[PDB]
Amino acid sequence: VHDLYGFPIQEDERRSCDVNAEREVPLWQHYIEKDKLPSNETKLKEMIRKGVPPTLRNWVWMETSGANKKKAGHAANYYSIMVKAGEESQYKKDIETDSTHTFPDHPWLSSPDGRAALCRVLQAYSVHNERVGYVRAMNTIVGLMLVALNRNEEAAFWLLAALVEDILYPGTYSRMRALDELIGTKLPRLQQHFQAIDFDISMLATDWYLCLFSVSLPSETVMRTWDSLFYEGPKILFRVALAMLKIYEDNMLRVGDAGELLMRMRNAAATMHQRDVLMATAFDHIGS
Repeated sequence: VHDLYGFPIQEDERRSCDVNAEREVPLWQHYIEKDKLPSNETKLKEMIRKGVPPTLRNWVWMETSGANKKKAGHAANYYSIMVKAGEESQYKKDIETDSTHTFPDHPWLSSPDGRAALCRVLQAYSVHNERVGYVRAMNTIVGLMLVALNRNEEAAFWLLAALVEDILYPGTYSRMRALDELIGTKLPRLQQHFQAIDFDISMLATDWYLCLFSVSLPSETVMRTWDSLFYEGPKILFRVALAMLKIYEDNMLRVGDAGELLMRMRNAAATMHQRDVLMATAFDHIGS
């Protein structure tokens, strides 16, 4: 069985999320029809928190992330100049090799055209922003961006720029405080438990953060995190991370070994299909 975006992958969880998405359709249709997002920022934040329709993610993400504004502030041939320039990126080979073990099973991303597209975007970005260059985390991010953006490489390039340059803090990709605090405040049983087994949350959440959940969660669940990330900013990362720990807390407390807990939570995270409950839990304000 595959998900919406074609990744092979509870069935009730996904049906519930699809039916709830269907409820929002007439509201979103009104806006794309008028070719304008809601003026009311409170209303817009609420809508985005409930999930952008997949078919509108290019429309909404590219605007709320600021990628449209960045694109428009460069010449129209800019991406193509960067693609050509990236042909001699210092990172070309690393980018290529990092693709021999990412997306093994996606039918298009594992195709020659999909590999080439992903490489073009990353090599382009690596010369555009030489200070950042390329890091492995960006491979699966751009891969999911390509799939969510209907294989639009230039869109993916400008969304990646918005993310790295404007949304994430500077230095994110150069050579957790919040989450550990939140665990101690909101999940005191879990904190005692992590201390007792000497579990370092950064072993789990490092990839969560650097890869923006893209190697951790089912793709449709990831995109809901991205919906709010591209509108509200990077606090979404620790809010969703805490929500994951809240949701699987009962599960973790019965595991008496740090390595075991890591494997079990990675398995749990990989089948987190209830994207509605994940986001609603991330924003619930329980404990405030």
